Amino acid sequence: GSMTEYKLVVVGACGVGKSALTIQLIQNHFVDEYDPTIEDSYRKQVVIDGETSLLDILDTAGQEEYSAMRDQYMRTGEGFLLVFAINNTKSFEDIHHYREQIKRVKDSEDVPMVLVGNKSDLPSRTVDTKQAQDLARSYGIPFIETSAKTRQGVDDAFYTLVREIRKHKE
Ligand SMILES: *CCC(=O)N1CCN2Cc3cc(C#C)c(-c4c(O)cccc4Cl)c(F)c3OC[C@H]2C1
Ligand SMILES: Nc1nc2c(ncn2[C@@H]2O[C@H](COP(=O)(O)OP(=O)(O)O)[C@@H](O)[C@H]2O)c(=O)[nH]1
Ligand SMILES: [Mg+2]
Repeated sequence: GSMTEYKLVVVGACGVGKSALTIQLIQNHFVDEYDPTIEDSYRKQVVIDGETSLLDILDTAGQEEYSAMRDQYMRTGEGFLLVFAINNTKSFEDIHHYREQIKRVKDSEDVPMVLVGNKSDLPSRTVDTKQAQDLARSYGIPFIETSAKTRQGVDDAFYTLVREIRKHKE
């Protein structure tokens, strides 16, 4: 029957859990060693607020920043997940650079994004919840705490981005 296809892109520094968040959503698996240069897309059909949704998720990786292939996925991308790790201060600081780069390639100021603080299962936190929420408010986007290990917030992160895209359409 009726459904909506959503083109999603996951971006963030090395080792934050981009690949782990994608594989956890798609096949309920926590991957320990996913090759950091492997940049693949994964499809998943899910019901979100009683609407059938076809998620198409690009997991960015260690490849050239400005190849025709990445430009194509960035230009077609409808929503962005801005991922940092809550035990990695530099990955959180880097969120500023990624948001502006997304705005620049999308040539717009209203691009649907969600801020995702991943590895929420780790005690050795260095980015407190308040700091992340401050950053999220400064950009007018929601913030979701997630763990690819425990599955906490994984569904919520992707489903919230879908809701953000819905708002942007109307
Ligand atoms: C460990 C390797 C890995 O997972 N990577 C490599 C580093 N990369 C950083 C990154 C940088 C930029 C930039 C500039 C973008 C990007 C590009 O290339 C074009 C348009 C918009 C944006 Cl945000 C990017 F997507 C990434 O992805 C994260 C990360 C992945
Ligand atoms: N404890 C914990 N480890 C994680 C989590 N997400 C990813 N990792 C680990 O961090 C490492 C880097 O993950 P990966 O998904 O490859 O990061 P990427 O470079 O952003 O794609 C891997 O060993 C993962 O098992 C998480 O939520 N909790
Ligand atoms: Mg990866």
